[PDB]
This record gives sequence, C-alpha cells and structure tokens, in this order.
Amino acid sequence: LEWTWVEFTVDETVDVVVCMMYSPGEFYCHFLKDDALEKLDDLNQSLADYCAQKPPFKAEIGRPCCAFFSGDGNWYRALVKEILPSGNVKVHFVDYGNVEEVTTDQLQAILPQFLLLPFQGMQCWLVDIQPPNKHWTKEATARFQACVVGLKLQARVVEITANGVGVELTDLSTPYPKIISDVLIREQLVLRCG
Repeated sequence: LEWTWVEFTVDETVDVVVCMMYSPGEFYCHFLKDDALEKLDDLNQSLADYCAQKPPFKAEIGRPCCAFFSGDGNWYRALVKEILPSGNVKVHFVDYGNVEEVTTDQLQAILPQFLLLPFQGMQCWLVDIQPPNKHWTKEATARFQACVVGLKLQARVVEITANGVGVELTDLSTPYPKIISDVLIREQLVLRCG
C-alpha cells in the first residue's frame, strides 16, 4: 500500500480552513486546492459503502486502514499509531488530524483506490513566532481560535517539511488584511522569532 500528503511549492499562496486546533505551533488545515473538499466528501461516501459489508485486519504501526470514529459513527481513513497492552489501538485520522483509541473490531483493511487522494489533515504552525514564557498560554490559543474559527483564510506556505508545513495565515474578510501572526505579536501574546 502507498499514500501521500498534499504537496506544495515554496511561497505557494492557497486558501485554507482550520479544522483541528491545539496551539499556534500545532493545528490542522484543509487546503482548498484540486477540489480537495469535494473529493474528500465523495471518498467518505465510498468508504461508508465499502465498510458496510461482511467484515473484510492485521493492525501494525504505520499501516493504512479504515477506522470507525465513535464521535459521529462513521468510517474514515486512518494510520495505526500505537498498539496498547489491551487489544486496542491508537490511530491518527489522516484527513482531520485527530488521534483516538479504538477496539480491533473498529478497524478494517483499506483498498488501494481509497488511497489515490492525498491525505488532507495537514499539520501546520505559524512561522516566525515563539512562546513568550516557554509553553503556549491558553489566552494565545484562544485568540488564535477567535481569529480563525469558521473562516476561510489565505495561507502562504513559507516552509515545507515531510511532516507538516509552516504557514502565514491572512484573513481577507475586510480591506484591512489581518495577518494572524502579526496580530498575536502586536497584542503581546507571542514573541517574534527575531
């Protein structure tokens, strides 16, 4: 089995929506390119059909699979993260960035044609900022949430790695462009990486 993350070129501007959110150094974005959100929804419908069959699984680290999310009762794409002392396994939901605990009956084998679409839960962080103390305050997390929730921001991909990208987010909902990182620095909630 083979799979991929969404790819970028340096300084690529592209629209995003933040789905998951833990800190300014850790959040997950859906990137609006190549009809990603349209294709992801179609994929999840296909997976509901396939995973509604007579149980077609050898759970091993880094193996792709169909995991069942109890939080809404549907099957989504996943990667095995850890195997616990119990018969339970920790998985990462690759299209959304969250990690959960599930029983072995809540896992399935994934067919190759459901891997053709890149995984869409892109790990992200704001570039050129740091924690003022040494860990992120929750007041910094809270305004970052405030400024991004249910909003379609412009992202500029400033640094690429194998395991996530560093971005600069801009809210263009008014003629005054609100660059998030500058807002967190100007409001003394984080320090610049000068």
